[PDB]
Amino acid sequence: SIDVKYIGVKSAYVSYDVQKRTIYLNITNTLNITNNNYYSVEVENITAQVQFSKTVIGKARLNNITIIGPLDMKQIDYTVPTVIAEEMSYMYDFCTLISIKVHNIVLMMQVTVTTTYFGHSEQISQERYQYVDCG
Amino acid sequence: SIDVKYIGVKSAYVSYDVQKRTIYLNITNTLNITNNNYYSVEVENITAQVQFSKTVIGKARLNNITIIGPLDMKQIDYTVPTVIAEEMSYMYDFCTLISIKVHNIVLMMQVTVTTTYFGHSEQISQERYQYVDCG
Amino acid sequence: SIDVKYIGVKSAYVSYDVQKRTIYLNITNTLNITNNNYYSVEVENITAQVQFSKTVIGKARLNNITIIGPLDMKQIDYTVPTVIAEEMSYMYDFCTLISIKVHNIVLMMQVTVTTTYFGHSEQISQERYQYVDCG
Ligand SMILES: *[C@@H]1O[C@H](CO)[C@@H](O)[C@H](O)[C@H]1NC(C)=O
Ligand SMILES: *[C@@H]1O[C@H](CO)[C@@H](O)[C@H](O)[C@H]1NC(C)=O
Ligand SMILES: *[C@@H]1O[C@H](CO)[C@@H](O)[C@H](O)[C@H]1NC(C)=O
Ligand SMILES: *[C@@H]1O[C@H](CO)[C@@H](O)[C@H](O)[C@H]1NC(C)=O
Ligand SMILES: *[C@@H]1O[C@H](CO)[C@@H](O)[C@H](O)[C@H]1NC(C)=O
Ligand SMILES: *[C@@H]1O[C@H](CO)[C@@H](O)[C@H](O)[C@H]1NC(C)=O
Ligand SMILES: *[C@@H]1O[C@H](CO)[C@@H](O)[C@H](O)[C@H]1NC(C)=O
Ligand SMILES: *[C@@H]1O[C@H](CO)[C@@H](O)[C@H](O)[C@H]1NC(C)=O
Ligand SMILES: *[C@@H]1O[C@H](CO)[C@@H](O)[C@H](O)[C@H]1NC(C)=O
Ligand SMILES: *[C@@H]1O[C@H](CO)[C@@H](O)[C@H](O)[C@H]1NC(C)=O
Ligand SMILES: *[C@@H]1O[C@H](CO)[C@@H](O)[C@H](O)[C@H]1NC(C)=O
Ligand SMILES: *[C@@H]1O[C@H](CO)[C@@H](O)[C@H](O)[C@H]1NC(C)=O
Repeated sequence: SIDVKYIGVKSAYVSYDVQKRTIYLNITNTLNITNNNYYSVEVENITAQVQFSKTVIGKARLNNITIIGPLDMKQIDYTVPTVIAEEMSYMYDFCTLISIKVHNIVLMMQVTVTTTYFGHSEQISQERYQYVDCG
Repeated sequence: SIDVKYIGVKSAYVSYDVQKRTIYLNITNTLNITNNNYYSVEVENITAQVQFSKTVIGKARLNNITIIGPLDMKQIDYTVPTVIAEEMSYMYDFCTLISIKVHNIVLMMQVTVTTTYFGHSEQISQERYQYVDCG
Repeated sequence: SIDVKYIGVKSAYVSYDVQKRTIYLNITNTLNITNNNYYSVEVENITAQVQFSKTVIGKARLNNITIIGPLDMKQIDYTVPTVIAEEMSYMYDFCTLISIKVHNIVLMMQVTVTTTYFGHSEQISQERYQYVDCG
């Protein structure tokens, strides 16, 4: 990465900004920009790149082989009882949430057993979180 | 990475900013920018890159093999009872949350058993957290 | 990394900033910038890079092999009883939370058993935390 920027409201290379109830009288502006950008990014010069994988088995007896990849998500229980008994009452529930395992951004790569990789891996995330807003 | 920037509200290379109720009278501005940027980033020169993996088995007896990858997420219980008994009452629940295992940003890479990698891995995250806002 | 910056509100290379209720009278501005940036970042010159892995087994008897990767997340119980008995009362619950294992940013890399890596690993995180805001 080169340039990652947080800007909440206003991004401006040049901003002549005037707010409300202003007397903008007798202003003379002269502006010159000579902006030059040169990028030479992510260059590879490989004469020879070799990835080699060999598995050899010879007169071998194999038994009881178990191979499990990542994320073995197994034997899990969720129990959220909600038992409400009522009699002659005044209920006022305005902003109440019951959230179970909510996914917002999930990013997973190359989640494997055997991997041979030559190169680049890049992730960028930019949001603004706001879960609950109740007036 | 080169340039990572936090800006909450306003980002400006040049900002002539005037707020409210202002008398902006008799101003003369002369502005010159000569901005030059040169980037030579992430360059690799490899004459020979070799990755080698060999597994050899010879007249071998194998039994009871168990290989488990990462994140063996196993035998877990969640129990959240909510038993409310009522009689002749006034309930006022405004902003109440019941949150269980909420995912917001999950980033995981290359979560494997056997990995051979040559290169770059980059992650950038920029947000603004705000879970609960109740008036 | 080179330049990581915290800016809460306002970031400006040049800021002529005037607030409210101001008499900006008779101002003469002359401004010159000659800004030059040169970057030569993350350069590698390898004539020969070799990664070598060999496993050899010869007439060997193997039994009771258990290999477990990282994050063996096993046999865990959560119990949060909420038993409320009521009779003829006035309840005022404004801003109450019940949060269990909430994920906000989780970043994990290369969480493996066997890894052979040549290169770069970079992470940048910039947020603004605010869990509970209740008026
Ligand atoms: C604005 O400039 C003109 C010419 O320079 C001048 O005649 C005028 O009086 C100026 N305005 C004020 C309010 O002085
Ligand atoms: C930019 O413009 C101004 C306006 O008069 C001038 O004086 C200056 O020489 C210019 N610069 C370039 C690099 O063009
Ligand atoms: C890649 O190409 C040739 C091969 O070695 C090399 O001479 C050249 O300088 C390299 N180019 C860049 C932009 O790095
Ligand atoms: C392992 O082998 C025994 C007998 O050889 C068998 O009963 C058992 O089920 C095997 N394990 C698995 C996980 O299959
Ligand atoms: C603004 O400038 C002009 C010309 O220089 C001048 O005549 C005028 O009086 C100035 N304004 C004030 C308020 O002095
Ligand atoms: C920028 O502009 C000003 C305006 O007069 C000038 O005096 C100066 O020589 C300029 N500089 C360049 C580098 O162009
Ligand atoms: C990569 O390419 C050639 C190969 O060695 C080298 O002479 C050159 O200087 C390198 N280029 C850069 C931009 O590093
Ligand atoms: C290990 O081997 C025994 C007998 O050889 C078998 O009963 C058992 O199930 C094996 N273990 C697993 C995890 O399968
Ligand atoms: C602003 O400048 C002009 C010209 O230099 C001058 O005539 C005027 O009186 C100035 N303003 C004030 C308030 O003195
Ligand atoms: C920048 O601009 C000013 C404006 O007059 C000038 O005097 C100066 O020589 C300039 N410098 C360069 C490096 O252009
Ligand atoms: C990398 O390329 C060649 C190979 O040795 C070397 O002469 C050159 O100076 C290097 N380039 C950089 C930018 O370091
Ligand atoms: C280890 O071996 C014994 C008998 O050889 C078997 O009963 C047991 O289950 C094995 N352990 C595991 C974890 O499988």
